[PDB]
Amino acid sequence: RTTRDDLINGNSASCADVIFIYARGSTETGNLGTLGPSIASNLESAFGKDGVWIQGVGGAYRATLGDNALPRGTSSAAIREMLGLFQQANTKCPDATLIAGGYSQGAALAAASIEDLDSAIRDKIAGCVLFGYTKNLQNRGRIPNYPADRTKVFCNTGDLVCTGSLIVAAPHLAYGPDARGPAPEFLIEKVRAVRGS
Repeated sequence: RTTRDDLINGNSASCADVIFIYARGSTETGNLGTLGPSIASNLESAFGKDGVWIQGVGGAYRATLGDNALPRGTSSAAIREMLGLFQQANTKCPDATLIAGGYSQGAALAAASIEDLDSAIRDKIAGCVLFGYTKNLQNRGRIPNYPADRTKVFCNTGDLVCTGSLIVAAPHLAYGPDARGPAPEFLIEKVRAVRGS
């Protein structure tokens, strides 16, 4: 449901082919929040339950609303937590293809983490989806040090956080349809582009 720790719980001897790491929005529950479960169900349909590990960013990432105002759009502790998960994935399953995503503060977190990541691990992330990307204007719709072709940003018209503000308006809470269709579609396509099928 809203909590998935497939990577942490998973057996190193039976690694999934695809590992998805996702960061939730502010004040959201579990480690997947409102959008993560919809993406997860679709990835499982495409790769099979044993074919993909779903891992939310929990631990030190508290998804505190106030942290949106910090320099990177999230806390240093949260960035350290997500970096640790990518590092755990790389060590536990070196042959797995990675994919990632985040919503709101989680999108800023995914961007900051990917920016700081060792290039060798970052290069294994086949695609990343960002919803209501809080640093969209500041970063010009990109994740620093990560290719544009592997990035997909979902920013609704009227969602003030995509336009340099930190005000939460109704469009910021309307990413449900994207999480159910285009977001997983993009992730599946990017994984197949490199793994084949």
